[PDB]
Amino acid sequence: TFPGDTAVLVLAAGPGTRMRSDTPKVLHTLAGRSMLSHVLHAIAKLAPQRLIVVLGHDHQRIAPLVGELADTLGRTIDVALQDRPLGTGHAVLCGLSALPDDYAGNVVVTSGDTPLLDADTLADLIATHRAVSAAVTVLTTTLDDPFGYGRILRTQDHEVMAIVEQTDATPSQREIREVNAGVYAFDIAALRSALSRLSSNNAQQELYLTDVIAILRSDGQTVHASHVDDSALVAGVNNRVQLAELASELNRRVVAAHQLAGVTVVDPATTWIDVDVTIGRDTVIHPGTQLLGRTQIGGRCVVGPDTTLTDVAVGDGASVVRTHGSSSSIGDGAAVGPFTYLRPGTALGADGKLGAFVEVKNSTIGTGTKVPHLTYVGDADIGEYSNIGA
Amino acid sequence: TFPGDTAVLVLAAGPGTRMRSDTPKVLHTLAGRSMLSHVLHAIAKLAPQRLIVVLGHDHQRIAPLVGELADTLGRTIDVALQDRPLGTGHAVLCGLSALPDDYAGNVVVTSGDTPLLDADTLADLIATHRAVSAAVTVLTTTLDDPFGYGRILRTQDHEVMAIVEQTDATPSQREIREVNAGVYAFDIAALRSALSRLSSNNAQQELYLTDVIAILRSDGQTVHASHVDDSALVAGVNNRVQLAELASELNRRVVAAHQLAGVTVVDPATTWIDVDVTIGRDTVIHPGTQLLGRTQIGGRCVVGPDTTLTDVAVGDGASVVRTHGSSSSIGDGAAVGPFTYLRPGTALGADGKLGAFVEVKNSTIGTGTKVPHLTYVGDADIGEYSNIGA
Amino acid sequence: TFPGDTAVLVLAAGPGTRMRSDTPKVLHTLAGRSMLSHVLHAIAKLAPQRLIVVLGHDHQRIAPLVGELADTLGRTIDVALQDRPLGTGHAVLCGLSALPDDYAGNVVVTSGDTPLLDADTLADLIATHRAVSAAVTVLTTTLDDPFGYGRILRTQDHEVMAIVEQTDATPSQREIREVNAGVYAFDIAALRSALSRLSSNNAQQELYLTDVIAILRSDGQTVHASHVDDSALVAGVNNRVQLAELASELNRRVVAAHQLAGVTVVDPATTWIDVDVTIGRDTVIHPGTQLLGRTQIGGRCVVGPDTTLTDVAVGDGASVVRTHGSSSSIGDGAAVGPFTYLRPGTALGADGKLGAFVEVKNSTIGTGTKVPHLTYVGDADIGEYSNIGA
Repeated sequence: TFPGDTAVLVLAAGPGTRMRSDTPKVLHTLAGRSMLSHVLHAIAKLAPQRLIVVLGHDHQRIAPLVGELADTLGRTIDVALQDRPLGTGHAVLCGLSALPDDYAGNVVVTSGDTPLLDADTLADLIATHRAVSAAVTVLTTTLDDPFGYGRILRTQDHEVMAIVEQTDATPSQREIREVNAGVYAFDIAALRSALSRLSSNNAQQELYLTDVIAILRSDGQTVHASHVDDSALVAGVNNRVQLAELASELNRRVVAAHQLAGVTVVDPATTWIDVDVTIGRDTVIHPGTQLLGRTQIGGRCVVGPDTTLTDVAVGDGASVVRTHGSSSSIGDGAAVGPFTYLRPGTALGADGKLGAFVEVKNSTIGTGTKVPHLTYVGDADIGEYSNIGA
Repeated sequence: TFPGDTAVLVLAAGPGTRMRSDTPKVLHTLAGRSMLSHVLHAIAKLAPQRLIVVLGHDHQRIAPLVGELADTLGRTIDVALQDRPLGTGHAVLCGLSALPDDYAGNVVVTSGDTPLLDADTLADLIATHRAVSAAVTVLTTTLDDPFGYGRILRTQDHEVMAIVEQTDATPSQREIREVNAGVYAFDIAALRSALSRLSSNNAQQELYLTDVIAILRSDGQTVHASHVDDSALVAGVNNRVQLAELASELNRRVVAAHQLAGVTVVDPATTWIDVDVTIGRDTVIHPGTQLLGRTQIGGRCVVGPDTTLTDVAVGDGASVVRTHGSSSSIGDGAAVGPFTYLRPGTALGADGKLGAFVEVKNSTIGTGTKVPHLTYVGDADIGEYSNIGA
Repeated sequence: TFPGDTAVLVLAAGPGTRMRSDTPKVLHTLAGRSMLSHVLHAIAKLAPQRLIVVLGHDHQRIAPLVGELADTLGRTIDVALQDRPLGTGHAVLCGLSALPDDYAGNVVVTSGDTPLLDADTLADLIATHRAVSAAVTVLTTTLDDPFGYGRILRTQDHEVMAIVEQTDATPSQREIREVNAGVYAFDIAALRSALSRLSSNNAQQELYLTDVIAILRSDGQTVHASHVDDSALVAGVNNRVQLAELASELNRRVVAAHQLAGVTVVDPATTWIDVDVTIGRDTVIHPGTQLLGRTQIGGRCVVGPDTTLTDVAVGDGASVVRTHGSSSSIGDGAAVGPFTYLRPGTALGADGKLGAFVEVKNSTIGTGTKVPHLTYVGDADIGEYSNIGA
């Protein structure tokens, strides 16, 4: 993890206007966590000296969660407010205003809307930045559609000249496919200086953090650009199309990891698995299944098809078919479905059965108890090896 | 829209033998409309002077719908019958036989089996055709598998020489990937003349409309070929594999448009949305959902997973989960599912609840009324704020 | 089919350690058959003189099924045990130990974990091998990720020099994308000789069957390498990611074949169809449907959405919607669903109805009998044209 005293600025003060939502962009969720939660989790895991989230637009709606996140990650996370919305450059300034004017450690700048950014990418960025002893290193990548992204300008020797933002890009610059990831590692002194030379002149009368690269190029300073070949790692979310695209990509990776760890997943494209979910060896997951929240599946289970489980605990060798359930537990070797509905507080004992058109709410159903079909069981406590219906 | 007096021939008189169906090809449906309906809709929206659908094989089965379509589009749509099946050239002839022998406006020829063809493509074709003052302009494109399509023959100066049909293509011509879209814009005089010189000689002893290009090339006439880079726009349906491929592509576009307009769609690949469907801001759609016919969803709803709604009206902030419903309405803030079945004539009031294993037919269920579970409600009128079961 | 006296060795004696399962790799299932069953089926259909499956790791768990398979394919299938696990070369040796020391016919070597290998690929391999009068012909192909595969080494004249296994490959050899399929056709004498010269020296101290190619190259012998452009045909399964990838690919092909034969499949990506399944003309299959085992669907049916049928027989013009069923039959023009559960032994007569939240077990329900909703019917015999509930 991080060298230290590394200080990380997380930039989350812009309007995600293109989301077309009344909920703030970085709060939109993905695989069981908001984009912001994703970022904060990867960052925390490296343990910077400082960690400073910059708020702005809708800050009163986001702050709580940062605090939630701090206590969850057992770490202190500072919040810096952006006075007015004068751009990303200004935004980084507020961020720094959270550090001692004598702070020396390098500074990593990142955004709140790149949910797939992982540890290795961040560790690589630091190591590269230290290796080439750069002033700024900037993570780039190449996309089939650079739309919306800052473009990377390189002379024939691949030396980086600057970054032009989509708004300020010329029709020929727009053709450039190498994009600015928006993940930086700055030497702090270099950084502060470069910020003091920003011009609101062009082209959204804001202070572009991206302008810092040309400035540092200019003033005889060392400027490195590290290209991330796996783009998903560093892609950003601006609209709900991108959100879904990234969701699917991350799901792909979650499922795949479960498969290599011994879980048969019949149709990955339609099996949705949240990041906290655990699944046991030789379990089989059939199509149209979502496993959400803190759902746990033991080994040798059969789950699905068409099963939705949120925060459900499932024992070994259980059968969970066409079941809609949440906040419940299902015992070893138990059989559930098809067409079964588990409401919060259902606890079904080992080898128990809940058959078709059965609904359970707030009930404990003992070991080996069967509820064959067409029956509701609410707020009940049913002993072991009974039968029930209707 | 169209310049006028533009006359459009829609060619729908061939057997879609490769569909392997007893239903006529152009009648097969896609995203809530038949291929023919799709075409007629895009064409109508430009408002040609004349609009002439050519029937032939199975014409008694298709005509009604053209008439349905005419009255639906508030427009007069003529039908021309093909006497015998002597090819596309002949077919265009019958089409013209619906125009005054003194008709002057340009003539656009199109087919009934290119369901994704949109306004811009057609407007571009006319503008190009007028710009270059062509005799014929023909829409082309490039496919990974040109199979079945007419091939575009170009000399080294990209001048178009002719179009060779798949049947008459040589093994080396078959390698050509640029295909004939089958969308033409003809200067009428040029057209009539070129048709009078068609030879049934080769290679299905028919009169190929495609042969017109070589003829006009030949007789010192101006021949343009406009390439449509977005192939889906101009792809044709010959078999059910192609139908499904295009269905999926159009769905992709429908969902995407909803996403950019503010709707969260968790898994686009498994969310099917018909073209007339409306969806409100910040609504969330979970996987395995179809929204069909004239289904309307308000804002801030939660729909799915595994939900199928056809011609259902849903208010704001409603919850519609694992529900199979048609021709019904669901009030603001109402909760439905999981495992709920709505038969035609269900009208559920605002804040009403229909829980698991509940079926409603032809019933009005008042505001705030709950039907918790395992209950059938038929032909009933239930007042406000009641409870029901079983 | 095969020339004869062709003898085929099927190699299934290695640990599929990367499956991370307690079930032997070649036993993992795909589209209604285990990988091994797939291979044996394609091989049998060519009717070699001899057919010899080599077992080893977990052989007591696999043998039964080979015997099951032999009697199923009405053919004698020999099993050869590998004494110790000394590699693929050794493995082929045991295989040969099942043949007469005077056996003359050519020998095809294949593995148990290439479930998509089809007749044409195998027939081509023999014809090529005989044509070029090769000593060994080896099926190759090119993958985007050669990981795990033997690499093909070719000099500038595309002459094949050898095959280097992933373990023994150098970082530059690892870049080679052309892989060894692991499907061989050997002239027997040449083969036996080449095996007697194998060195356990490198790099997993085993006897690599792949080393045979370099040996035969070396000793002035004719060595051919036939490249299979359709990789899926010849891809192998080492982990559950690959299993799912191949499953999906084979499903793609099964569905597509049904589509071209006249079946509308709305969403192929979510329609799963086992290889024995039959479906009738103009039937429509809606999303989230699996058709498993020996399920038969007549013509003009409507199946799905969200329907799972295993070994179910369905008549013409039936409706089967959101139904979970197995080992049952459903009559012509019958209507089933939504939310219907058919347990083994359900036989529903023509024009019968089983509505929502209905479960049937071990029952015969006569012609035109309705069970509207919310009803269980077990072990019953219900006459024609009755009504039932509840």
